[PDB]
Amino acid sequence: SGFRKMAFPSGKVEGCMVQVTCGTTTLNGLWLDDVVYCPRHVICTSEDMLNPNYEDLLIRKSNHNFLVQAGNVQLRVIGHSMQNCVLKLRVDTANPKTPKYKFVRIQPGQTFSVLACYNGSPSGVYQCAMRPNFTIKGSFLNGSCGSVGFNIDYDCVSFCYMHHMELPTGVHAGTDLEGNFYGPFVDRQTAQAAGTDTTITVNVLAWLYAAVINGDRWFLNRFTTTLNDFNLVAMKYNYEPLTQDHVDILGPLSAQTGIAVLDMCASLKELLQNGMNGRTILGSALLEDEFTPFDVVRQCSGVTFQ
Amino acid sequence: SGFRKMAFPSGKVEGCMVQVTCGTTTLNGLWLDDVVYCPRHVICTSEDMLNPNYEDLLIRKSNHNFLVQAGNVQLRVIGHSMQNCVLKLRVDTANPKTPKYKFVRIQPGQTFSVLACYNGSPSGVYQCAMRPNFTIKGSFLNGSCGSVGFNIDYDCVSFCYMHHMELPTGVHAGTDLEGNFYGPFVDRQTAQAAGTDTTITVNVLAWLYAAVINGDRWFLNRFTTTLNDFNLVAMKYNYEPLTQDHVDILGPLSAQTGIAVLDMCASLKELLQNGMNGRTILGSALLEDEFTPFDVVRQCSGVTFQ
Ligand SMILES: *C(=N)[C@H](C[C@@H]1CCNC1=O)NC(=O)[C@@H]1[C@@H]2[C@H](CN1C(=O)[C@@H](NC(=O)C(F)(F)F)C(C)(C)C)C2(C)C
Ligand SMILES: *C(=N)[C@H](C[C@@H]1CCNC1=O)NC(=O)[C@@H]1[C@@H]2[C@H](CN1C(=O)[C@@H](NC(=O)C(F)(F)F)C(C)(C)C)C2(C)C
Repeated sequence: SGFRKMAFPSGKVEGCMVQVTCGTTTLNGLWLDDVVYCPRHVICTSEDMLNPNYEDLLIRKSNHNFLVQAGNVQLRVIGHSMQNCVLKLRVDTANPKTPKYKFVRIQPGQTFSVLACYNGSPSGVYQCAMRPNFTIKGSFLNGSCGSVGFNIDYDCVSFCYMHHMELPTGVHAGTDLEGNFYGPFVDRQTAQAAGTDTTITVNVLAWLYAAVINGDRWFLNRFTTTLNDFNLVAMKYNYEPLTQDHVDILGPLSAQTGIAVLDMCASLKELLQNGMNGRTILGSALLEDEFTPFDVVRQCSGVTFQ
Repeated sequence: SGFRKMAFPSGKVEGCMVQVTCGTTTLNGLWLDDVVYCPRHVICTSEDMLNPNYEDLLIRKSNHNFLVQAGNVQLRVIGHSMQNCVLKLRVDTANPKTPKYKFVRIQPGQTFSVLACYNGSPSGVYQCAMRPNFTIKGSFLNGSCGSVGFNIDYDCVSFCYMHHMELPTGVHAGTDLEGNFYGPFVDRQTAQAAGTDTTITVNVLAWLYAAVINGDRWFLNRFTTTLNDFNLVAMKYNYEPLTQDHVDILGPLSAQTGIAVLDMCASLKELLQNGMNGRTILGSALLEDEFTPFDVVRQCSGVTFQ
C-alpha cells in the first residue's frame, strides 16, 4: 500500500546526457545515436537573449565551435542543423548506451519524469504534468536547459520535453524534441506570461481512485450525477470538462474498485462545493491533479520496465 | 526557481538490481561485486511467515536452491550466509556495473531515494524520510521486498535501506544493508504497529528557507525567540526538539537568506499556533518535513552527481 509521486527510473536517460558548450554558454544536451540535441540558445551570449536572430547567429558558427563533452571524453562534431528551437549536432561517435526511444508530443494533463541536469550531469529526477496552460511546475536553475522530460514504456524511452526557460511565478516552458514549443512561448528574454491555469479533472478522479484503493474512502458519498451536471459545477471551480474519452480511460480504475465514474464524479462535486473540512486524502490537504489514470494503475499494480 | 520532491538519479542502483527466487518465493536482490543481498524471508513459504525459524529454514537450503537472475542471465550461487535479517549470496560473477558504494545506517529525519523494484526490475523512484518512529511513508506491493533506499554523494552510492514489510496505516519498515531493522520491528507476519510519529522540526525549517529562497515569504513575522521557548511550543504540537546541532546544520541556509535560525523559529511558532489561514507555502497547504537542510541546498544550488 501507499501512494507517492513516483518518477520513472532515470538510468536510460542518464546514459544520454552530455554537456554542450558554445563560446561561454553551457547547457545540457541529449546524445542519441550520433546526434546531440540541445536548446538553440547555446549559440547566444547573454546580450543575444533579448532579441536573438538564431538563423544569423548559427551562420557565423562552424562545427568546431561546438564543444560536446560526454563524461571526460570530447565528441567531435561533424555537422549541425537547426530544427525550430533545438540544435542537432551530428557527432562522429554513436552513443553506445542509446536506448530504444521515440520523440512524442504529449497532450496537456499528461505526466512525465524530468531529469534535471547541469553541465551534462544529473542532479535529480521528479514527476511533472503538462499543465493546461502548456507550462510545467518544475525545478530549474541557471544552466538547466537541455534537461529532458520522458516516459518509459517497457524498454522504450518516449522523450517529450526539453527545458528552455522559466516564466513568472516560477513555472517553466519548453519544447518537444523537434523544437516546437509547448504553448505560445518563444525562446527570447522578453515579457512573457502563461495563461490562467485550470485543474486537470481526469487526473483528480484517478487520484481519488488511488485513495479508494488505499482505503481512504471518507469522501465517497451516496449519490450519482450526469456528465453534464458535473461539468457545469467543474466549470465554476476552474476544472477542465470531463469528456467521454476521459470516462473511458478511467474504466480500469472504475472496474477495479467497483465505483462508476459518474459516482466518483458526484463525490468530487461535493468536495468542490463543501471543501475537505480539515481532512486529507492520501495525506494531501488539497486535491491532486498530476497523476494520470495510467500513473495510478502503474503504481498500484507495480508495472516494471526493462 | 521552483521546488519539488526531488529523488536521486537511480541509474547506478538500477545496474545492481537482480531477482532472487527460492522455492516459490520471489523478491528483489542487490548485486554488488560478487555478493547478492536480499531479505532473508525469501526462504519462507507463505505459512512460514507467521512464525519463521530462519536459522532452521536456511539449514535445509543449499547454494543451488537459490535462483538469481540478472536480466536474462542466471548467476551461479557458490555460497550463502545470513547476517541478521538479510541473506548474502556469493555468486561466481562480479557485477561489472558495481558503483562505488558504502553501507550506512541513517538517523531518523534523514532522507533517501527508494527504487521500487519487482522481479528485479525498477518500477519507479521516490524520495522518503526515516520517520522518528523508524518507519517510512513509501509505496510497496507484494514482491517489493529487496528494493533499496540510497543516497548519492558525488560518485558514491550510500545504501541505507532494504524493504522488508508493511505496517498498519500503510507505512513501511526495513533494515540497513547489514540486516539490522530500523526500529523495534521483526520480519514476522504477526501483530506489529509503529509508535506515534512526530514532525521533523529541522526539516520543516529547512523547507521554510526553500520557500524564502523561492520568494514565498508571507509567513515571515517580525519576531525572534529563544531555543527554549520555541521547543516548549514545539513539544505541544508533536514537533521534535530543535537541538543546537540542528541550528548549526541550518547555518548555510540562514546565511544565504539573511534570516537567523531563531527568527525563522519565531515564524514557525506562529504558524503552529495560528495555522496557515487557507494559504499555501510552496504550493503545499501543510508544513513539509521530508526535506533535509542538505536537500534544500542541493536542489536550490543544483548539485550534480558523477
Ligand atoms: C537554461 N539554462 C535557462 C534555465 C532558466 C534559468 C532560470 N530558470 C530556468 O528555468 N533558460 C534561460 O535562461 C532562458 C533563455 C533566455 C532567458 N531565459 C529565461 O528563462 C528568462 N525567462 C523569460 O525571459 C520569460 F519570462 F520570458 F520566460 C529568465 C528571466 C532568465 C527566467 C532565453 C534564450 C529565452
Ligand atoms: C515483500 N515482498 C513484502 C512487501 C509487503 C507486501 C505488502 N506491502 C509491503 O510492503 N513484505 C511482506 O510481505 C512482509 C513479510 C511477511 C509478511 N509481510 C508484511 O508486510 C505484513 N505485515 C506485518 O505482518 C506487520 F503488520 F507485522 F508489519 C503484511 C500483513 C503482508 C502487510 C514477513 C516475512 C514479515
